Amino acid sequence: NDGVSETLLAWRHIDFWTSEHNPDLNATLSDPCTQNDITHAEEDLEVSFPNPVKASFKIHDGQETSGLFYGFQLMTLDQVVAMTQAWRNVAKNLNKRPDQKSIPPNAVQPVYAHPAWIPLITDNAGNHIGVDLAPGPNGKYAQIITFGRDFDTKFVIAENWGEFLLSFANDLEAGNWYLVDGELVFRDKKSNGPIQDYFEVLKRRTWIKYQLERPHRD
Amino acid sequence: SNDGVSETLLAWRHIDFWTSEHNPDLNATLSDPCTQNDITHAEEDLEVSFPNPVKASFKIHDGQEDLETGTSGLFYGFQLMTLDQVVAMTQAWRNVAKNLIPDQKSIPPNAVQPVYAHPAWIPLITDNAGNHIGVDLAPGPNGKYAQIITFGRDFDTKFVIAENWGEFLLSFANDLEAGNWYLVDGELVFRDKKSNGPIQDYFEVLKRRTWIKYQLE
Repeated sequence: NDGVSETLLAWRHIDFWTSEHNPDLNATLSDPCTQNDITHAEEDLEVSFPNPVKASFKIHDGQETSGLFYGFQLMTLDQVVAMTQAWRNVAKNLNKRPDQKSIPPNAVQPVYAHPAWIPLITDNAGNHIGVDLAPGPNGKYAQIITFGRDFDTKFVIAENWGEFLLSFANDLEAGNWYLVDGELVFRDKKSNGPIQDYFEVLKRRTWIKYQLERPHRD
Repeated sequence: SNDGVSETLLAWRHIDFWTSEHNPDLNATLSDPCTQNDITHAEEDLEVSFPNPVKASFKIHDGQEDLETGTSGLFYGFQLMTLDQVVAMTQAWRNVAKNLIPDQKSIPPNAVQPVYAHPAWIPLITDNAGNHIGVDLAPGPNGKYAQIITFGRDFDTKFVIAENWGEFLLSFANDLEAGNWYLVDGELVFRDKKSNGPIQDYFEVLKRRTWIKYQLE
């Protein structure tokens, strides 16, 4: 019940999909990490990666570069370590010295940077999707969040990495894509909709899901 | 390796020896160890992984209790909680957090989440009045995982009082060894010996020490 199953299922689809519809993108999916690579990374960052994340890394060590997630790049373990230390530097500088918010409220710490936010995806422009290993009081450990330069408001986009990868997989399978050989971008197929930034899609989905759930209290 | 396990083992030696010499009645309240099963069961209940030094401490004493008044707590009146009490109280605070009180703050700033209650604040000590010392498994951006904090009903401002449970237990041990106490075998209370200090609430001592340490660190 950690999301490992989803991680594996998701990668099957994503692997098969890219090979069929975008071999060029498939070609960028790296070989697995070894357990040593992971132990080394865990020791460097003084952190324990969630099971589904470890699972994902043992399938592909990121990408080697048009990014897989509708333009956003799956980070290599080395990139994860480098960027995590980058964010850790930011958090220290901030210690000494734009309202930070969270959807759902109190799910994610209301801060610009946290040492326990491990980035796994990048827009190569300062923004990330990653795992939250230090949730707010109404958050969940190893929930998947957006954070970064332009993420003054953070979003919980999935309960775990597995469910994130799967919802991406389901978008591919549902035909919610346009090619621009080309660059992969999101469009909602059922609505006959325009091209949209995938972060905007994830944000709207989080926002909607939050709202449909508010009624329930118990 | 650098988690405070050493310090936990060392501390409990000085604390076991001290109580036996200066307050056998208090020594008598220190429970037998937990088994690994007790701990695994607790970890499974709370869906949480206890830090190493905490596990170590539990495998020396499962808190304190006595049938015979109420329990005179080890930490200058504050009671070391049994694993059962830890599980029960953690679930109690988890209920509070779900149901959710002035501005919540942290010393050092941003070391502790600025909230009244968090599911990952595991209480280990109680004043039996709503307040705790415990482990923070979800620190703020300038905090440290498994740092030791004050929280509870009267702790709108939270304090990081140690880097880990080991260092906490040891600094308590050092207070005992420095003669910073007074018996009222009666009830154990804090006083600073080296200066001829008054009787003080131990929470007030820890708060002042944290505040001072924060300044010119």
